[PDB]
Amino acid sequence: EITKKYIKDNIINVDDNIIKKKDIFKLKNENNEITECAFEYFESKKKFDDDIESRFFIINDNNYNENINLIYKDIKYCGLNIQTTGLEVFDENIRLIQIAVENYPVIIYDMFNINKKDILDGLRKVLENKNIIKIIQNGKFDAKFLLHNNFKIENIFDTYIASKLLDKNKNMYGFKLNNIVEKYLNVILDKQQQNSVWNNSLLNNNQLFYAARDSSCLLKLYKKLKEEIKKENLHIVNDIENKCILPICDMELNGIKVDLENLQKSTNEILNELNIEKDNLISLRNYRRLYKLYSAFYLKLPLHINTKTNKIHTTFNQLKTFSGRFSSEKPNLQQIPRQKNIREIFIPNDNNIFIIADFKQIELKIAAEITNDEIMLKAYNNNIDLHTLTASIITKKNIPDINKEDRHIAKAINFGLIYGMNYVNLKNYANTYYGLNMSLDQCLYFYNSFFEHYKGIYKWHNQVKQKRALQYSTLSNRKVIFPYFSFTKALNYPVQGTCADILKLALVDLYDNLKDINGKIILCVHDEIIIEVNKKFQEEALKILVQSMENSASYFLKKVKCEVSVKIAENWGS
Ligand SMILES: [Cl-]
Ligand SMILES: [Cl-]
Ligand SMILES: [Cl-]
Ligand SMILES: [Cl-]
Ligand code: NA
Repeated sequence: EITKKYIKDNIINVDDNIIKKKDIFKLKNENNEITECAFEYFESKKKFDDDIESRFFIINDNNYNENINLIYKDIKYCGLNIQTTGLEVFDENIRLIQIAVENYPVIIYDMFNINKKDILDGLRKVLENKNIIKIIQNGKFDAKFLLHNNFKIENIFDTYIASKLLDKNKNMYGFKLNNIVEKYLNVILDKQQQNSVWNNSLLNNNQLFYAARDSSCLLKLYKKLKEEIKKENLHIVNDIENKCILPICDMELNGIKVDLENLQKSTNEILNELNIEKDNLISLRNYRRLYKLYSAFYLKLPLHINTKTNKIHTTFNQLKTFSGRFSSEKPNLQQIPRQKNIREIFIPNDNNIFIIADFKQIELKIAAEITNDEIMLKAYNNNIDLHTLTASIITKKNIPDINKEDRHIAKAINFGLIYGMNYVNLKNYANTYYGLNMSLDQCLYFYNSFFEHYKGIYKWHNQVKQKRALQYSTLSNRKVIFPYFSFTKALNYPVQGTCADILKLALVDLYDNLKDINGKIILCVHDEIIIEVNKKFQEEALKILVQSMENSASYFLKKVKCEVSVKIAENWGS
């Protein structure tokens, strides 16, 4: 009776708390004359104890009023959300699309009851329009869905990113829509409706008020978060991370293909090697090595292979690391052995080839930039290697008299001392990881000599030891707050954090430059980016990738020049 009162709009009345109203809304047609059009919208009887827009339009085949698309005129921003039937974008569907516009009830597109393309025309224009901001909670999740369903979208403000950056890695939890709204608005949403059934072709009135309020609330969060971002000078990083959403969606939708031939083959190889070692039993070495490399990889990897496409679609995390670097899970691309024997199982698609680029010594160059160390900066500008430079200082030799053994000792000194080791730790570090046999009298000479010449590094280290601060920033002003002071983590953070800024910005510029040649971004790990392109744009994509990374480094570094090592390859092991 009341339960089916609005079945023509595909709505179930679960508690008699929904009325259909019809009123005259003032609009402007493209001819700049005010067309007052009457619209049917829904509203609750029991009013909500807050100020969020809880009314909503619903769009379907039987009530579509084309004049609805006139609310989208001369708008600069709008809240955007979707409701899905599940988490996996390949196995699920978009149930709803909600667009909240300032002062108007939310426009809800009933996707399960729309079969005319002309209805979604006004929608696609808003999504594509680079001049309208779309405010989103979890933009990766929602953009990933829209992209996979042939929706184009540009210009995004993720409230999750703003909230995560404002927290400065002080918390792991508290970044769901419900928590954010309770903190910045003191409103509690009916989160119970997450577990409701979105698969049916009917929705109840409670599901639709949640869909409206969880989209309009974005309009108020944007105003508060936009402001806090500015008061914390986080606009540069927040802008880079928002633009980096689309590249990351690219990397997850594209996935990376696997060559099941060499996978099965190599699997049998390691299996037989394990059997042989078991019979002979060298013991610990070959047995533990082959056992771990077998079970912790050759057996787990097949589980993530898409059965139909032979592709792996990892999950890239944008803001879940301390430094700000990317991380991945299911699978964890940095847990794959860095060996050519194993990495050659990942191949491009048919008629395509990989282009792989890395930075040489970006971390050490960043340290020289932020410390204004003159000897290091002058040496890099003369294209003198930093390990040769340190070898020159330690041995007092001229570059023509420096042998490979000198540069090896210099590598240990540089990586050990720049990041805050003392001479006693340097000895253990050197003998352990480099195979040297230095004495404490030598390492104390290295320590005193290193900081006697690298006066920028010494001033850097000394001031950090003195202030014992808990707040640190990067060159993008990505901020973090330590629970307690740690010398080595304070030195490492600005360096590693700045790498994250440079790589992420490189993916933004790269994602734009690759449209001409329909290039695909595949993966970013450590200091390395991988793209896939058709072989005819091989030589052209090489230049784009290098130029993108170099332009990014140029954005942040003014006194030192990065160096990109690029190579075309058919497999990841090359
Ligand atoms: Cl959420
Ligand atoms: Cl600041
Ligand atoms: Cl911003
Ligand atoms: Cl570099
Ligand atoms: Na969302």
